[PDB]
Amino acid sequence: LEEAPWPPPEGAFVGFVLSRKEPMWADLLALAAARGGRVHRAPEPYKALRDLKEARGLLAKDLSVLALREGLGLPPGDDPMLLAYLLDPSNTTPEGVARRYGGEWTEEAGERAALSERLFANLWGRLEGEERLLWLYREVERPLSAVLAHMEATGVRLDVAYLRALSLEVAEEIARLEAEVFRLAGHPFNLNSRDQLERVLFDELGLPAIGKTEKTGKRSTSAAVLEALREAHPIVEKILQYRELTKLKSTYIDPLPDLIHPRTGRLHTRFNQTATATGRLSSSDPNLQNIPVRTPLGQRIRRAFIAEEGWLLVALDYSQIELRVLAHLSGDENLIRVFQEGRDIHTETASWMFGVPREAVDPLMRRAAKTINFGVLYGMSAHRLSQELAIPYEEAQAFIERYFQSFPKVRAWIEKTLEEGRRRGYVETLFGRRRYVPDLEARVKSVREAAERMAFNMPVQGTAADLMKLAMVKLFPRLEEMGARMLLQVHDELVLEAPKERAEAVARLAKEVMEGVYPLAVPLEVEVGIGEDWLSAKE
DNA sequence: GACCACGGCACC
DNA sequence: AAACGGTGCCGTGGTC
Ligand SMILES: Nc1nc2c(ncn2[C@H]2C[C@H](O)[C@@H](COP(=O)(O)NP(=O)(O)OP(=O)(O)O)O2)c(=O)[nH]1
Ligand SMILES: [Mg+2]
Ligand SMILES: [Mg+2]
Ligand SMILES: [Mn+2]
Ligand SMILES: [Mn+2]
Repeated sequence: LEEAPWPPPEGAFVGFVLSRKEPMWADLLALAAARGGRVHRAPEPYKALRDLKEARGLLAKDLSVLALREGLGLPPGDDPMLLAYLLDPSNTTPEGVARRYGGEWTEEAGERAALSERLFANLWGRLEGEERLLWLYREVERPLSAVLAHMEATGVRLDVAYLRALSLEVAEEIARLEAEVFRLAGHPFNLNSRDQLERVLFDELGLPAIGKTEKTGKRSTSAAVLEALREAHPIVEKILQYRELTKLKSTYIDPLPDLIHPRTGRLHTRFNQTATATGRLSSSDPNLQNIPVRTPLGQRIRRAFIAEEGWLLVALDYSQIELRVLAHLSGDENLIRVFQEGRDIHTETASWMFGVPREAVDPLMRRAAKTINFGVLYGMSAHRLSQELAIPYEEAQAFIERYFQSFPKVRAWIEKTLEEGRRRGYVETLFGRRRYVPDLEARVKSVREAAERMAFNMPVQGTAADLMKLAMVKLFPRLEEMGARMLLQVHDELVLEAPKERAEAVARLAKEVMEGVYPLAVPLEVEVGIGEDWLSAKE
């Protein structure tokens, strides 16, 4: 384009270069804009931010987050990435979008601004006529990007000193386990090397090899195969404990406290909006959507996430979300009655697993039951279900058969979805979000059936993500007016931060908004708790 | 230093 | 590991 003097006119498309992918940590190297056949390159990008009223262009949210970091209210506007992601959720990166819709993603702000303009015009034209996708764009994704920008810039408080001390305790427990392993193996070696561990367990020792690795065909040392040998040898027990502790230490305990931002004093993730095939968000740098919780040690890690002084965390989580969605999508009256009668299928399944009754189930049992219910639903095999549960193969067959028989209309909806998927090439959510699944007609059974599992899972998981996103859109302005903050989303859950004097009203308000986000043939129920830390707020 | 593949595993 | 789905990060082992 023709070079034009900064500032650009309103509504121009922006381009920007960051020193690193994380907006909260990045140095803004260059800033440019393009409109009306002109290009505008900023002489000093930081000062030039003040001239923009809106971040409109590729990766708009990132720039908006960096602006909020600098105290500037620069909301994100149109982003061609959001248009492409709605056209096809395999559009996940600017490189691929440009290579697909006519452009080149470079490292120069001016070119990124010019690309943003062309790509918007092209993708906008491609969506001309996709009424449902346009609705998702205007009413969910585009306003959501603003919500996520505020969440990313706000961050979450972390009890660093607590995690530092925990790192030292866990270290001593790791050393003891390592010593028991070396002594049992008769020599030292790198316990973190699965290749070296393979030799010890299966060659040196005579333990049988349950399974192989996918790509290289090596004897697997995964927990699933080692769990089979939890009695066939004692060193296996200690190795599983060693991995558990090193996993949590190396992934969470040690890195997280080193990511506190100097200006905010809090921990800042990134909520990626075009990263999944089903419409879910993802979290990275660091991923705060997979903080441990299953084990007592993992719960100790959760307690590190705390509220600012004078505030309280509010945790809200949808109940049996994808099962309620399946009720609406399929119409199985039996399944609708379950929820219109207040029954809990996770608890009910936990009863048959552990042979204990209703009131006896604790969270640990119910978690196990939750994996079973969704495992069976989305196509787990009797052989694997026999592996888990530790019941005979026939006993796993009967459970899967009774599971689907309890809700007869579910299996019928699956086939309608696949038929439509085969005919149409894609499956869609309740709101029309699409995922393309061409392999539904592949000639290799394994490939075809794998694609089938992906196909009929997407409308359920995708609808749940749609509902959550829409709830965040509706809830955010209500939180601001009450002086509350939205901190985290974990697919079917939100963590808010509210002043102590308002935490109660915020919790009630957020519960109502999430439950009424979009009435279905089944009621949506939300569980809510308040506490000083993430764990106590969710229990 | 920068990338990357792989096995492995944490979250919903 | 295996006919659950969706993610991202770890250390290892390797290349340039
Ligand atoms: N396929 C699959 N989906 C899963 C799994 N775990 C979770 N999901 C999906 C399906 C779940 O509906 C959704 C939310 O997960 P939660 O909040 O941890 N559990 P829920 O909402 O079911 O029940 P409650 O909140 O009353 O304990 O994530 C899994 O192992 N597999
Ligand atoms: Mg991988
Ligand atoms: Mg899986
Ligand atoms: Mn839930
Ligand atoms: Mn949840």
